[PDB]
Amino acid sequence: PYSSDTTPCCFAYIARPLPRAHIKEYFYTSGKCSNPAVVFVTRKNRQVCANPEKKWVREYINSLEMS
Amino acid sequence: SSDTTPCCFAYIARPLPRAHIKEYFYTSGKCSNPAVVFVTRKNRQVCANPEKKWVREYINSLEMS
Ligand SMILES: O=C(O)C1=C[C@H](O)[C@@H](OS(=O)(=O)O)[C@H](O[C@H]2[C@H](O)[C@@H](NS(=O)(=O)O)[C@@H](O)O[C@@H]2CO)O1
Repeated sequence: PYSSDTTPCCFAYIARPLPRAHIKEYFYTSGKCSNPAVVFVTRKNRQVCANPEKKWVREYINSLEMS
Repeated sequence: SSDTTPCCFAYIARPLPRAHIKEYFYTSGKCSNPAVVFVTRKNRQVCANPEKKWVREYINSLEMS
């Protein structure tokens, strides 16, 4: 069983690092999705898909978990 | 694009009340499961199976405007 409401998934990854200071939150997309992914929420409240295997992505996450 | 896309992994079991649905759309073909999304006046996005009869009827209804 699972939510019958839509769930966000990512089908593309932002090619380069987003400005760290423009990011306030992050979350991993559901494991139900075909692609693993990190979604960064910017201070303008935009949601950007990123590759969790990328070094900058992991560092941003580590940083965010400290703030 | 690197923006998120809504996908469906389960279909609502029973027919939603027709009265509170304002529109509908089909989830992206990129999603693994085919699906119709009914958007309620409270903006909930409910997943439904396109093959279901009530689903097709609701769609036809929304198409007749
Ligand atoms: O973040 C949440 O509070 C959250 C609530 C809902 O239970 C789920 O939202 S969803 O139906 O839109 O996906 C989701 O819960 C879980 C996911 O189910 C997990 N994915 S799974 O494939 O292992 O099931 C994963 O993404 O973690 C979240 C939060 O614990 O999100």
